[PDB]
Amino acid sequence: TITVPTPIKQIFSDDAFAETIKDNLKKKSVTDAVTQNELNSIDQIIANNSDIKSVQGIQYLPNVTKLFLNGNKLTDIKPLANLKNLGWLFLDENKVKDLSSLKDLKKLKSLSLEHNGISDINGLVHLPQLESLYLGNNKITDITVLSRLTKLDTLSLEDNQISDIVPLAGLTKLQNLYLSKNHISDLRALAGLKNLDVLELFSQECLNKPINHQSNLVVPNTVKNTDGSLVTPEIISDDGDYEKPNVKWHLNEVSFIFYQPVTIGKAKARFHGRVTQPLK
Repeated sequence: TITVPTPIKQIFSDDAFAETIKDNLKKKSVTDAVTQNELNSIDQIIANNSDIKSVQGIQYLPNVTKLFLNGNKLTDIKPLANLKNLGWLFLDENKVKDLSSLKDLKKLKSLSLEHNGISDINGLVHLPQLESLYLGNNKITDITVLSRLTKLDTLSLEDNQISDIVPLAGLTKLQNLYLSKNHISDLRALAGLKNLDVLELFSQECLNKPINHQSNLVVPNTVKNTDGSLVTPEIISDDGDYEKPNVKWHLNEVSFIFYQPVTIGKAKARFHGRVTQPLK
């Protein structure tokens, strides 16, 4: 308990973050004393691009509802665990993977974790109230848990490693869905998302299981539009030909590009990507 006015420097162990608090409080120096009343009156911390390595001390700001921590060096958010009034949290371009620290933040409506090198998102199961979630540019593979998040109207999973989008099937409140740059080759389970305004599906990279190099190679086309029909290949490598439903080559790896427009609800998307077939 700050029972006497205490220098900002002594409360917040990280110099970068102490500097941020000095400026948000409009103070002159990080050596300047602050009362708890002052800390209690901060609703908002704007702390982008400030090289913060630790928000240790943020516990003493119990009433903060918005936190902008984009573009810092955080690798741990345990101090946020008790900021129960938190509504918006943005943690882009840090290296944060302990999402369980967020488990009891029940008022949290918007959350951004883009560019954090995240692979396990199972922690998000504890945040069913989320209205807005950004996970672009991570290493995400399994999005099973997102089936719970039926209050989301905005979801961004772009630039990840997702191939199965079936867990999105019931998220019918979604209006904006970003899935470009993944391993998605089957759109069928997105057909019920009829409240979509915006959908992006471009630049998918798909990689088949390896098979034996032959003179007469025949790989079956597995790319499906929302209605379940095959997307016709547009460019085939190594002078290959389409013989519906198979791509066929007369020949140590081959590929094709696909493209097809896609409507769901009121959203028009460009389903586009590459299927690569490694050989041995």
